[PDB]
Amino acid sequence: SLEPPPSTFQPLCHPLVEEVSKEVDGYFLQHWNFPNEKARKKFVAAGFSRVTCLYFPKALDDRIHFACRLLTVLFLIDDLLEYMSFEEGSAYNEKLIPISRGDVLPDRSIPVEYIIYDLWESMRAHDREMADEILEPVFLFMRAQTDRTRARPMGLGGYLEYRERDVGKELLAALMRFSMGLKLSPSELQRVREIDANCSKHLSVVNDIYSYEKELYTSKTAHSEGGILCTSVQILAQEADVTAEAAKRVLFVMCREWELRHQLLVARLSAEGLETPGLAAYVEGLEYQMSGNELWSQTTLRYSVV
Amino acid sequence: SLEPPPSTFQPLCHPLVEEVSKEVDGYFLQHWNFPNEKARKKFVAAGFSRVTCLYFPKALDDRIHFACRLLTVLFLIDDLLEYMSFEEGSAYNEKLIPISRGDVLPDRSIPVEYIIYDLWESMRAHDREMADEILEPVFLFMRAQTDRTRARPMGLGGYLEYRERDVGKELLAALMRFSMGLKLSPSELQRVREIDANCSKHLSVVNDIYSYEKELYTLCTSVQILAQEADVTAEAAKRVLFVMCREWELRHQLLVARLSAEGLETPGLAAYVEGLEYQMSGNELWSQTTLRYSV
Amino acid sequence: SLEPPPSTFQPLCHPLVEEVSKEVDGYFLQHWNFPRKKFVAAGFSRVTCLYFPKALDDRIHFACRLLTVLFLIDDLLEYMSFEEGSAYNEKLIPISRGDVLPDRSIPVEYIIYDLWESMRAHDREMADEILEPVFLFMRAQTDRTRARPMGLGGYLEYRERDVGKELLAALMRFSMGLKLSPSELQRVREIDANCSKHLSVVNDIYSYEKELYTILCTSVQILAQEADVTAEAAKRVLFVMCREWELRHQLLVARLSAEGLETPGLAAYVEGLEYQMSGNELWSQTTLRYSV
Amino acid sequence: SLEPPPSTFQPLCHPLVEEVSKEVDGYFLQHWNFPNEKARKKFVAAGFSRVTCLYFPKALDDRIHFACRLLTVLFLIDDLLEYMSFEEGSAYNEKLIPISRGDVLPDRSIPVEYIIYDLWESMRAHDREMADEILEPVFLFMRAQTDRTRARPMGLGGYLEYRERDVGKELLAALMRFSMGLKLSPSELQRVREIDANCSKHLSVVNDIYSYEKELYILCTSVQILAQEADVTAEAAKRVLFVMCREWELRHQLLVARLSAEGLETPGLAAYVEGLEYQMSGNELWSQTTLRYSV
Ligand SMILES: [Mg+2]
Ligand SMILES: [Mg+2]
Ligand SMILES: [Mg+2]
Repeated sequence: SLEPPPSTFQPLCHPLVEEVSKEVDGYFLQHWNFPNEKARKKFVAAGFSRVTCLYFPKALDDRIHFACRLLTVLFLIDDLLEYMSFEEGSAYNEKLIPISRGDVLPDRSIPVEYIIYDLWESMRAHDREMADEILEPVFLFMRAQTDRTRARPMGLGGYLEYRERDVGKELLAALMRFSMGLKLSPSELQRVREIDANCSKHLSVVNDIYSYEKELYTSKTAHSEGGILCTSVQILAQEADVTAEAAKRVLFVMCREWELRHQLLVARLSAEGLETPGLAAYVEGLEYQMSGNELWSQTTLRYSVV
Repeated sequence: SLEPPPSTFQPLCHPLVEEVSKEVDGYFLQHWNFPNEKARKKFVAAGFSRVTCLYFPKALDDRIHFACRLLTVLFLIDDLLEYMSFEEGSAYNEKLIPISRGDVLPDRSIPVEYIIYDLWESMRAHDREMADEILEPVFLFMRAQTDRTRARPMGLGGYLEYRERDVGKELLAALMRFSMGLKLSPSELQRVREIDANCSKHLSVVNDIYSYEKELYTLCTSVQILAQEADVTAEAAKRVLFVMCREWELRHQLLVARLSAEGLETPGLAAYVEGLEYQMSGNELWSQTTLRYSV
Repeated sequence: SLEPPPSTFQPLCHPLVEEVSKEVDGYFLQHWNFPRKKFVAAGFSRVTCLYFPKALDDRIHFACRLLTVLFLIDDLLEYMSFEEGSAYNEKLIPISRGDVLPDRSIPVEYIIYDLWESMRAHDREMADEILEPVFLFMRAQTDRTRARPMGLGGYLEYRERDVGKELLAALMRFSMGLKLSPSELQRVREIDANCSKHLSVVNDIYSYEKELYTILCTSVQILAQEADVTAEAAKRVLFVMCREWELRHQLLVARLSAEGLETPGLAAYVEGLEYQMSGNELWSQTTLRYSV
Repeated sequence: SLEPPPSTFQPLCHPLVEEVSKEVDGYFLQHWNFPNEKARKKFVAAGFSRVTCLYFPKALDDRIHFACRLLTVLFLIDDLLEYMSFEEGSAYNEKLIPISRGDVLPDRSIPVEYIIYDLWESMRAHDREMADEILEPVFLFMRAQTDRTRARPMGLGGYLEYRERDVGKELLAALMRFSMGLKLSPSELQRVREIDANCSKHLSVVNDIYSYEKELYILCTSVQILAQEADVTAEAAKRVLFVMCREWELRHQLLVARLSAEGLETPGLAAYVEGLEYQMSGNELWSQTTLRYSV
């Protein structure tokens, strides 16, 4: 009942996905405290490093693991917060922020704390400038996750606006630039803000589409606010008074419109003499994120489960 | 350039459309007060009766003409109120209500008055109970033809909820019941509320999609609202809304099936909901081909 | 504790409240099925008198009766499916119209029947004018509303069309024998929406605490989240907003007169809505109906 | 007259306002290329250093002048960016960024460049770590100065949430911190995020209240939004919004007491939060007296 409408975007996968997914995953299964075997198995099932390689297929060969580690740990935390109140979730996230900047050593007895620490240390050690560029976008993401807006009345327009942060658009962009060693100037970024905003809705909604059942479930099982159902699928379903599945099919078509928009905005940037080689590398990178994201969402067992 | 997405519905026109169209067009040409032979021609090509037959293809052969005459005069009046101030238009349609009720005689020298009077008298003579039943729906609409809107911040959900209560669609719905001789019980009409709301939105959004081009010139339409909430062109919005409409057609069938899967469907209801199906496909063909949205 | 801001509206109470209250409350106690029950402690007849201080002396009992049964029926409904109740009320409508006879062994039925027969026997034409308003309300008390993202503007627009408030409006016209022409009943659309909104928000302000015993959908919660202030702070701001609607009421009135003349009826009606707003406020502040 | 509701807050002006205003105004009168005598009288009568001392009455005595200079050049530039295109404007501010950084040398023949350059060099000389601390907030403000406003459906909650994140207000908070010598850690800052959000909103709405008539000659303001949402006049809306501002004032006091009650109120934060309180009362006095809102 969810045949993806046609797209001109073809995703790519990083050639070293096999290797990277091996180390990363082993690492977490080794240091991350698992509730039980049933959890560590589902962990391996989600395929977090394959998402990373799907998202950043053109990443440099020695930087793709950094990306798989950060997204993995963020996913792991992402779920943890669902059983917490906005207040608890916020405190959990806030203690990790100083640790991410490396201003507070981690309680080595708490995996989430030293994992976060080592990871960011590893990245700064590899490339400080770019590493540091990911810090505030990650912090932006983290604070959106438990933001009070999560409960206030919100239509499609306002939701897409809040989702940009909660989906971590900026974090992914900076992660992509870091991983590809793609440096852009403070004026090259400004030139692509419409492109980034457009891409953020696409990532967000495609994810909302496939993660709806999972969220509907934790909605009825997790914490009252932590697992609050906040998604475009529910919003559009209610606004149009159709089923969630109908909403998915309409939202999917809308995503294609954002894809067209992406192509149009890029041609625009290219039309006016503004498309620099770095930007070309970037905008094409965003496309990979949108297609990679969709492909993973269509397959991962993280979205096909109880 | 706007290509409609696939649909299980298809437009249908009343069998006697040719016959009735001549009958009703003639009558108004004979009685309506067109300012010139130009407007007359324009009127003939507008074919208000052909549109009516497109919307009520299932109307009874001897009732369909009442429907074309009613919409024809309402439409002529609609177009007429355009060139009238709001205070003027209101008193204009307001004088026609007692006349429509038959409580007040018409000045046989003012055509709108005697045409309205005679039309309603003829409707009651055919089916008093059913004619009386569409009095208020017509009046609610006539009074709406002249009131304002008063702008306010409004999103997709708000706009759609507002169109679900569109009195114009309620009129079309009531007039169709009269045309088909469908005497629905309050109990029957209550169980058909979701379907009616669903249908009303589809007719309204399809209008929006095709009227956008026209309306845009110098405000409240699903096309502009969706484009700004999703930050896409109006044209992209039209394509998404079109798919949404196909979703409402699917909801329509699901709802009809659920009503039937229960001991709720009724002979009248079965005919009623199918009638709505044709109003939706009918309205889409009209929106796609009417001059009302041209240029 | 929550000081309502200054108001130029003074509520009044119907002269016969005491006489009407005994009769109607008595009549219901001597006929209604709700077994223990704080009925005579429940305004109902006294609340109706706060809303229609100027109802005709021989029609006030009709209003108290209509609202008492509607509110008791509304109280019942909470014990039945949205369809057991839907059918429940859907049965009463033909009885209400006089078409169907009442099962004389069923309280709600003969009371419904007797009541409407009385109203028609007193003022047939006007009694019929409110048949629909009541039907809208009854049908409206069992239906379900589909959840939707609702901001303050959406919520307020919704309350502008509150069927309960439209019922109070029509019933007031009936109770005061005010016969408005569709022309006049078109000249006050704004005054009515503004009044309905005022009645609704005042109820919201006072019912918030009890209601929180829970989803909600109240201006209090909606404004607190949009402005990110406590519910108590939202009540104050909403209360001022209410004083602004009171002010707008006086403006829409002064305007109407200055316009194509008020009318003796409209002058009466409009003063009536004012009593509903002020009356509704005093009632909201004192009813146990909002007690925790 | 509006008649502002009671407030436990009051406006205060920096003790050295006369001195600093004369000093700063003088500097710009000598260096800034004013088109004509009328532009010079307008500049002195607008008193930007005076406004600045009203916002940061608690600034350290030897730092208030930097704030006056920074806000003065920023607003002179602001008024200028309106007479040039988004591209001319963006290129204009983008050229000043590396210069404000001290990375590009100014062309001494162009006032705005050496004025900007010398200004940031002096700030760094006085407190380089703190001066470096306000670079981004200023650049974020500068870039926002030429940004294109997205017109979309927006209710009260949406508009306020949007104002909670105003870059101009973050600039004010950042500049105040520099002016008060308040070196607050990221952790201390995070503790007052609800206070900053609350404050930013108060500032924006009070501006909204007083700038409305001028805005009324894509109007995005709380006055129009609340007026349409509650269906009242703009004047009534201003009135309700003002009360809402006093509620945000009480909220500010409650958040400050919590901060202390949880043992999280350091000396700097106590100084900071009181600073914000004067930004609210100061902005209010300014909004009621500035010619920028005349007509
Ligand atoms: Mg999640
Ligand atoms: Mg999440
Ligand atoms: Mg999701």
